[PDB]
Amino acid sequence: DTVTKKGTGNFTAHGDIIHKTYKEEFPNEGTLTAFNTNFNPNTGTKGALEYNDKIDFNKDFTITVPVANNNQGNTTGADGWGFMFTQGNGQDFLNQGGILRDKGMANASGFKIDTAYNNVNDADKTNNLSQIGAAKVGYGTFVKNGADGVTNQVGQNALNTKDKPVNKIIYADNTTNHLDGQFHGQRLNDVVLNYDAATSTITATYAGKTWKATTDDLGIDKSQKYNFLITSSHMQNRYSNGIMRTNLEGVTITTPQA
Ligand SMILES: [Ca+2]
Repeated sequence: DTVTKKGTGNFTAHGDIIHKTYKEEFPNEGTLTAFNTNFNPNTGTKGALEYNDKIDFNKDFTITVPVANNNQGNTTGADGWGFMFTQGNGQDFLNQGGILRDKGMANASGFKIDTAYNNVNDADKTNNLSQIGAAKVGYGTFVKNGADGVTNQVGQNALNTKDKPVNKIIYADNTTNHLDGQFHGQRLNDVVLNYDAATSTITATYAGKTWKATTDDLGIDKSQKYNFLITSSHMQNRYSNGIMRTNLEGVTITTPQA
């Protein structure tokens, strides 16, 4: 027996979050939740949706987040998506930062869809990223912030892909054929974080690619309850819209009942 809560009213907003419909671009969707709309190239912008219930890493879970990326090159667009687990909260994230850059909240960890060429970790041509500038190309990976806040790449590269680089994600294209069957990252697509307590492993699925990390890789203490944040950010000194969207009705947190 499992239970599923959906986003809708089970998330609290922190920082640069608005909820509105996009009837021209997403006519089948209802109210979408948008990060980074509050343009300011002085400061950049960030936001986090904090799940109102705790995550228990002694029990299985599956978290599904529909995301739609900015149709924007990796030097001008948003940093990406940080699916963070932390004993800290959204307020801390606004004050200390997240998992999408080189430094954020101490001990925060989780899965990132990195959609920006901005940091030394982005520099890894073998594993992560070799197309820079106009390319709507990024990469996925688990990351852990250390005790010092520094973000490290952890866990496995993508399983059984032939892509080069192995962690590559083409996070957007200009397609008008949204229901091609091909992956179109600017449309809504599920990120699935499956956690198997028996193997202490989170599997992340996005764009038909799979990553895994253990709780040990993420520095997660299974005895402690964690908060779950969906985060995005857009750098200072980026003159673009870096708008990153989710459908909070499509956000599902499934756990065993006990
Ligand atoms: Ca990056």
